[PDB]
Amino acid sequence: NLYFQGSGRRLVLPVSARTSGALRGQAHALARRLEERPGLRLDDVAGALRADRPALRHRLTVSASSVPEAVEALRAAVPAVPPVPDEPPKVAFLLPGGGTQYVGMGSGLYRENDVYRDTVDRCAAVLRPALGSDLRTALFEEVEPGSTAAFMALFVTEYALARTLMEEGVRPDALIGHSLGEYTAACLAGVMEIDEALPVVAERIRLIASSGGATVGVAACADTVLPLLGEGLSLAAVNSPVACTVAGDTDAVDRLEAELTRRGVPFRRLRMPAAAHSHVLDPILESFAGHLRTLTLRPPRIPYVTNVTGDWATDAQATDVGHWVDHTRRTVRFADGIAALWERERPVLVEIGPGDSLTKLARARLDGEGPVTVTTMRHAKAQAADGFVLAEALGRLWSAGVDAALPH
Ligand SMILES: *C(=O)[C@@H](Cc1ccccc1)C(=O)O
Repeated sequence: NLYFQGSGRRLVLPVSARTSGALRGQAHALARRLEERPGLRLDDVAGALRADRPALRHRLTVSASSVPEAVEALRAAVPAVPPVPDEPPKVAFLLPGGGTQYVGMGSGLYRENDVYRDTVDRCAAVLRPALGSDLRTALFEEVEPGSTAAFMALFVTEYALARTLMEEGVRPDALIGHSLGEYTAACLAGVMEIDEALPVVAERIRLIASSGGATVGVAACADTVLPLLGEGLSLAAVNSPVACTVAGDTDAVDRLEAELTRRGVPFRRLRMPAAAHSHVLDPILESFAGHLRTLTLRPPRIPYVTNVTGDWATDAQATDVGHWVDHTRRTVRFADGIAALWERERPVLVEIGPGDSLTKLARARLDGEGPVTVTTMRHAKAQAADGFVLAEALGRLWSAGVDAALPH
């Protein structure tokens, strides 16, 4: 059953106080009021909490589908974000690359949220010629791991999730993508049109996937890893002080893993037998440029940092075919890019996509500047409903000072 059900009963209850402090206090008060009043409907308490109390500096929220569920959450409630700053905070979207896609992702939002449903539906129809199948099959029923559809499923999930949040009035002041997430960022930023981008991203993935090679993620500083490379190897990404990835010919990768083992450096072979962001891709760069030439590229209407330089993208870069070729061939400078994003805006960091991979990289790179981070979709494995994870994200965004995030 993926028939539309609409919104369910799940609501977000906001609580604000003036002290760290009184916040805990009122959250218990509200719980005591709720169990001691069987007249009260979640319905009305949610409304009253918005209209009949000011939005103060110290905030928390709970999510609930019924009053006993809310009572228990309000008991356990502990403030999770710092008090709202005096100016409303900036919001950044972090768009993951491949590696956390799974069959079933967002199926709860597809059944509950009509913007999410329409965006997926629209992307599936656009993509049917390039893909050769209905994307919703890969999204919700079955997919070949590492296939073109599996990667397009992640792209559309990211885009549908971003549009859903913006429909709530959470619009990003800045964007950063990792690898494939940079295309999602470009579409959200106005650099590309999602309709033209869908088939081009699809053919991009085929051209990369069929170039062979291998990719190893290494849990170490890039400075530690650099001396061990290596003919036949490229530094594929620099992600955080304890994360980088190396790609190249399979034999060169095998050797690197042997020398990494001998020095006690932890690593993991990535599933995908591809070698994105490495010399292995040279034979297909010009053909891929041919596909890039069919896009209408425009300067970004929302600023974003590119992985190419680890800095804000210039209008000349965003609109240059050769820069996008570089984005595919060159190191993903995410750790730098996340520092550039932080220095300017100091924004709330909202991961748009399944899991928390960029959130962990941000925490490692931005230690100990204290970023507030928000996560938006569960790991494959997690037992929470998609609608709950999203209601929590929005409550948390409101608690941090993004007032428009609170629904209704
Ligand atoms: C990064 O996200 C990377 C993902 C990918 C796609 C196809 C084959 C290997 C790796 C990318 O899109 O450049």
